[PDB]
Amino acid sequence: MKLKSFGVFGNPIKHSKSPLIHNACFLTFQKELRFLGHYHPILLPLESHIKSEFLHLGLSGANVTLPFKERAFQVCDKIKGIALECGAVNTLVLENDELVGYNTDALGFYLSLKYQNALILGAGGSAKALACELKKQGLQVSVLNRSSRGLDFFQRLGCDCFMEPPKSAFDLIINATSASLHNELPLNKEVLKGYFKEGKLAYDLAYLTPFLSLAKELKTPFQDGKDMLIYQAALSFEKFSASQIPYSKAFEVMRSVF
Repeated sequence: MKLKSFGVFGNPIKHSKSPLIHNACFLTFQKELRFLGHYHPILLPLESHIKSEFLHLGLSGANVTLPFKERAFQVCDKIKGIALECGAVNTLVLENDELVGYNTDALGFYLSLKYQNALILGAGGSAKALACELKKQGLQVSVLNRSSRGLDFFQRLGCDCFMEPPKSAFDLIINATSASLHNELPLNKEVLKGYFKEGKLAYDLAYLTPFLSLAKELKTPFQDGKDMLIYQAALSFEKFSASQIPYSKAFEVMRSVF
């Protein structure tokens, strides 16, 4: 076969299930694609440059995870699709010798949902894409962080932005911080209890975190990041396939292997 290389840039990255599910698709769809893709995790030093590394490795495409999604948006040659409004890129493809950035987190999150308003905790690339998608669907969106980081982005979307937890009921409480990665809660336990009591769904992007365990304890409906991982990956695979394998087909393979 002709070979094409792919990977996922993150720091940390060893916990990522992206290689498992992407390689399963590359194997399954090799006849249709007429190439064999192979996908590897790439622990990127914080000081490195996504574009330079993508070119250096000779990748045909890649995903980008924490803490690099906003940087990836900055260093792409071209941004396409909903990524234009996300200020973050999680999917890279070499198209006509240009590094092109997409964002599949926004739609992957949407598709993962079985709500009138939402509280998003966090200010990184995942939070930005989720806020963009939820504002687009007509929910009221509040965002809660510890500093004024990312504030301009969310305010331009029309989000209500907070550093002190708002005394308001939210249908969706979404943990898009890095707290779960580190085995800690993203907020004071009693504050979260307040939200969970009045919430319809506690959603954590990690794929049992302290956030989800607390929701469980309180009998609040909860959802981890598994379905989102599969949909965003499937949507990325569509892009890696030059839009020849539809995300629905990739989803099936990925969900089963995961």
